[PDB]
Amino acid sequence: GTVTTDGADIVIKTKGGLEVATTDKEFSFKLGGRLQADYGRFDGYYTNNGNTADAAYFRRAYLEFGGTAYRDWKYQINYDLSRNVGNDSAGYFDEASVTYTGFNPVNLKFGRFYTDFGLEKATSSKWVTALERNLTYDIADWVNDNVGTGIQASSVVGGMAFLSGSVFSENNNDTDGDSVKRYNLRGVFAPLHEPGNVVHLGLQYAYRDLEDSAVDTRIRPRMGMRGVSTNGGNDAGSNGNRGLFGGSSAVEGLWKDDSVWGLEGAWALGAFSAQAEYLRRTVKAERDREDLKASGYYAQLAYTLTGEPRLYKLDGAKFDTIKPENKEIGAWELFYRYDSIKVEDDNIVVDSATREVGDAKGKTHTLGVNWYANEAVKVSANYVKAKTDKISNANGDDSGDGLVMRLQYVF
Amino acid sequence: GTVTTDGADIVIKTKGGLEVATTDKEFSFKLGGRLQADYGRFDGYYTNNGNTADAAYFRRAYLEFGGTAYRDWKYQINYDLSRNVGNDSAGYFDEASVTYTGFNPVNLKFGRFYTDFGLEKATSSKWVTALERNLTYDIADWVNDNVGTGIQASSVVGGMAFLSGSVFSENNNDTDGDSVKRYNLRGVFAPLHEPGNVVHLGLQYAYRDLEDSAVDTRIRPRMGMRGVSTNGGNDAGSNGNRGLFGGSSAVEGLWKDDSVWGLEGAWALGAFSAQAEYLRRTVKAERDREDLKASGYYAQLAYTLTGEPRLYKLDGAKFDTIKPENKEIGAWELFYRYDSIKVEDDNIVVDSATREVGDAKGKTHTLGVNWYANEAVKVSANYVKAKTDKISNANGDDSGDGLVMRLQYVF
Amino acid sequence: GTVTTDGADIVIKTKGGLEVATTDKEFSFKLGGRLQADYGRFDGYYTNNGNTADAAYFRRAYLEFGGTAYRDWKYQINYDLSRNVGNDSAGYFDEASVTYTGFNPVNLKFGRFYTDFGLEKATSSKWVTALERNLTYDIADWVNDNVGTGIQASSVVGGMAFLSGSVFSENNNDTDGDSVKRYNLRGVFAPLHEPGNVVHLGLQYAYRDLEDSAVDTRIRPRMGMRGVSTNGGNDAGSNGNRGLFGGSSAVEGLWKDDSVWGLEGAWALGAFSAQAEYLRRTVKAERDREDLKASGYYAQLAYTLTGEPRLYKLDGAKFDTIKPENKEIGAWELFYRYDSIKVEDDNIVVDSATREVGDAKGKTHTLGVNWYANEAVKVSANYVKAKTDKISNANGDDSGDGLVMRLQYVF
Ligand SMILES: CCCCCCCCOCCOCCOCCOCCO
Ligand SMILES: CCCCCCCCOCCOCCOCCOCCO
Ligand SMILES: CCCCCCCCOCCOCCOCCOCCO
Ligand SMILES: CCCCCCCCOCCOCCOCCOCCO
Ligand SMILES: [Ca+2]
Ligand SMILES: [Ca+2]
Ligand SMILES: [Ca+2]
Ligand SMILES: [Cl-]
Repeated sequence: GTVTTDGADIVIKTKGGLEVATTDKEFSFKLGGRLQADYGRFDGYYTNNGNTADAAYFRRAYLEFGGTAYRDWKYQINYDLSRNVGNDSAGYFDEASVTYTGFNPVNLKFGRFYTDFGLEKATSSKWVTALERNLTYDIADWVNDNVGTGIQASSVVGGMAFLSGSVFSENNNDTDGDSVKRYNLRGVFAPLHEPGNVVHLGLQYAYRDLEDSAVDTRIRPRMGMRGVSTNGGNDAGSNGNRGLFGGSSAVEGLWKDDSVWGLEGAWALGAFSAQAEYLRRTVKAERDREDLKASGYYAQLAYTLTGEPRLYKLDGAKFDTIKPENKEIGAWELFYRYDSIKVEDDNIVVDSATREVGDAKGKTHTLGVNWYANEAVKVSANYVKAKTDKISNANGDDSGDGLVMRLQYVF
Repeated sequence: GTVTTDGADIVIKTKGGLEVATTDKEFSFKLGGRLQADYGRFDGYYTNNGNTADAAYFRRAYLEFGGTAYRDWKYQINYDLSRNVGNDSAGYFDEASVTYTGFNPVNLKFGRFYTDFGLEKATSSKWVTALERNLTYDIADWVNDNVGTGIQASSVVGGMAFLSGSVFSENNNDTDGDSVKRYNLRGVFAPLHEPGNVVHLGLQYAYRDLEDSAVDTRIRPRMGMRGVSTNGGNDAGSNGNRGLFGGSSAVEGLWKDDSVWGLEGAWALGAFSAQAEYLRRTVKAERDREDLKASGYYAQLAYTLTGEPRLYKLDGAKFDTIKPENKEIGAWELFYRYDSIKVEDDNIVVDSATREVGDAKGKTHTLGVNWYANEAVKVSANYVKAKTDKISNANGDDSGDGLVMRLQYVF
Repeated sequence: GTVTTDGADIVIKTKGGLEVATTDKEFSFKLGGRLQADYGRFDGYYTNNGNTADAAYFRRAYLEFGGTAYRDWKYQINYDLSRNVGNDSAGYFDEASVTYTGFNPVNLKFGRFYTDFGLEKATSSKWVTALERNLTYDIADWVNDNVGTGIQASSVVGGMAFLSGSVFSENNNDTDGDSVKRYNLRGVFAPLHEPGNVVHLGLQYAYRDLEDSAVDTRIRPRMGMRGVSTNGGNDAGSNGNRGLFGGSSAVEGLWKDDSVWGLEGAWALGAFSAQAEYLRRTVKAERDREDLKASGYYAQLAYTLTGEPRLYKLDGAKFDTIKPENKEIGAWELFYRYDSIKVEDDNIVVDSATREVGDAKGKTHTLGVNWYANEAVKVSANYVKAKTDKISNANGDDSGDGLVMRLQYVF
């Protein structure tokens, strides 16, 4: 039989998922998703006793529902079946947003989404080069999380720049049950913004007033290995070392406010790219207590051996996918990332078996390969070496090694 | 390329979601949903200390899958990603049902669905005029909840009336682990049943035998502000006052049975509509205990400034959507609702800090505006004023104010 | 309007769900699901006091997403909304897998799937003849569960046989946080493998090293009645007897290893089929403790009164659906299953109120009828009679009776 429509002409597409769209741009629907299956093995600092643990789990398992109605109104609902983002009271959302669009070039986004701070975070988790995002997000995780609901405005400006800003109602309350309000700004100058020709300078700022609020400020980096503690399958369990670098449990009235500044750069030329982000955080303490300070950076270099550039999008100021040219071979990509963090918490005044008085430091070397078999499937492996200072596992190790592999299917 | 089918002719449709159906009425599939993002601020009675709290949350985030097979067999599975209906044992279902239509005009529905009691409850939550349903459902929660599994028969009768009835296995057990069985009946005479031309008179009854059964009978109305306590994001937390009007926790053998009678009326002429429901509840006590009695009503006036009538459907005896006439400006609707409830629990014999001996009373005034931007998008604001008698917050407040806004997207 | 595509020609299908596929076999998407609504009533051994309990619940409520990309890469994501498989840490997955078929006839499967042990488990839960799978799986539930992540290879061999093997990272850890590794093998010789013409002989083996691991080894068969303890609705709650036949809670260091051997057969002559499985399990104990041993079998006879054979698939070595010949009548099927299990746990050295020293035994007789209304809808009733030895409920009953009905809708 035939397949017709009552309304405007429709075009349908499938690469394993589904797209249906009217040709007049008025209405559309997209059903997609991503599955990331990880297996990692790790030892030393990463585990409590320093022996090898493992983790087999889905890093992400999203079902993704998006569409357009009446040209200017869009929605996106991405739900994480692996339970690695969200919780069972707010919901396991990667995203639940509505966007208008009508004030083009200015876009207005409402709902649950990650606030815009950082190039690596802006980049789709399908296409982040490394298997895990950088260490600096571990020391300031509120700046670009989606743990709340808000409103964002964004615009490409003068065809060479991108600006975003939001107010976000966090799921942290003050003593009156009034939510902590988070403010974000991000501005990117990107005078070259094509795949294989990117020059990117970004500045970003986040602020929240913490007065009379109960907020968890414990900084507990996994140090580049997800499997020390993760949902989606299994992890190192009771032998996983997720060490406390500094900060406190959610006790009301410990802090005044929390501020983060970030500077970022990226340069892409053909198959080569370099990117780096630096951030500085200060949590101002209340009455007699000491401030919590944290800073860090990462630098990443990447090279597609098969020649294809990483996609770049000025709208969002973010990298994206690699589309393989050779349909049999696929695309092959090598990368290296260096990460370095420092946490200052002078509230820590006595030594322990795992924490020495002074600044906790962490650094990682990540070396990896991505095989893009095609636009649906990506197979990856990362070697990670961690080194810490003034923090260790219970065994006294200040270094650890890990190897993680991932099978990714997107539709 | 071409798009064809190997069965009967298919028609496809998208307005943000997806519909695929054979033109012989034999098979169909519909994927849709609804996202309701709320932000509320509220004080006085609504909070424990009387100060202003807020709540940013999804009221609902449904993914909706429905279809038809072999003409006469329908299914509908609606899942709440916002976690506001259901739980993590029974499932977060808005609906999971199978309908057989072969005995048309009689329909048979099986599974998890809300039992049919009340016009406002029968009305789709997409199209309920106010941001929250009326206070009388707070005093008789069980009469129209979906907290169980059952069988329902319903029919339009003589083109002028609607009847439904169900037996429902509640998720409440007696001492033998046998489920409380819930019985529902509803009958509506609607001699006029078209948009802008409605005369609706309804009677409804609900009964359950509670002998040796553990059932939560606590009546804890939110008093017209969802944000005092809700899933889907954040709420007033430890400062949210959800006051106990009466009733008891789930203990086996406190009660003999539970009966509810309801009367309802609705009238529409063009863009104006009025609707009202009254209910009376008695829970018969065992032993030397006193009965639990509750009664209440609401009345709602609504008017579409732009002239469009509310849709009305005789099948279900329910109001429905407003379709905007003007594609540029959309439709604008004003409404007022008055709610009034009374709870009599003579088991309460001593005063407490928030509850006086005697009948607890609550009334609200709700004033609101809906902008239907188009058939996908509705933006709303409600102002709510509450007044209680013999119940207060910890601050001794018996009045509260709230302002709540919603962005809704349906597909 | 028209419906077109910009890639290869597409065929779309709906029977309540959706399929979309390119005619060159390169890309496809399939959205489907299954809803199984059960109502059971049961007494005697099945309940703690021997009185009648009930259970109204969804046995399964899967949404099913599957597809193909670039010909050789397949995914399948099945999520259980009824909460009866998986958990809220690993996810409620029936399946989350990627299959590479490039090495055809050898298929490679990655992710979360049931390990391949047993004909009745290989059979889709849509088409399992009885409402609940056999008792032998209750005594060795790890051999074919999906509580972990792994890799499986499988192949039809020489047009007359099927072989599968896997390694599976279990969600059980040793003291180092290294997962218990499960190994499976299954081989089936099926020289006749067509509907109504089946001769099936299979051998299967499962092994896991449990050294220094914490694993729940409690054997707690429901004895043929799901309703004693289930998610998806309601169950017998505090009056549900799920008796402990033997084994221990997850204490690290109790066991050395766990081995299961299985033998199976199936025979089909037109509308008649017979199938049986036998298994034996030994959990070797550490240090001064006694081994846990379990063994059992089931035998099932099935006959389609209306004449249609059960489908059989050599790829997977499994039975499948019945496709009704009479559009009006549908298909009618009768079956009888006998199940018999024995659990030997010599660590039990003193009598209790519910358990006598010696081998715990259980046997069931299941008699049932299936009405396949059409290919989407199946209505079922099973009568179950249980008999136990050396184990009872608190009332002292060693026999129980149950009647369960199901409405199933598949799309
Ligand atoms: C101190 C300011 C805090 C404000 C935080 C608000 C976060 C709540 O976001 C929920 C979104 O719902 C808002 C509803 O308004 C929709 C308006 O849409 C109009 C589009 O043209
Ligand atoms: C000796 C009489 C025992 C029977 C007492 C039960 C009377 C009440 O019956 C209510 C049955 O509830 C039906 C619930 O079924 C819901 C599941 O729907 C799926 C149908 O297979
Ligand atoms: C192709 C990328 C790998 C990621 C796929 C996710 C599946 C994770 O499963 C973990 C595999 O565990 C197997 C480890 O077992 C160790 C012994 O292996 C012996 C195999 O004969
Ligand atoms: C034609 C197909 C070949 C079938 C061979 C399969 C044989 C394995 O079946 C497993 C069932 O074993 C049951 C053994 O239990 C013994 C029954 O004792 C009853 C004595 O009266
Ligand atoms: Ca029950
Ligand atoms: Ca709040
Ligand atoms: Ca592990
Ligand atoms: Cl879910």
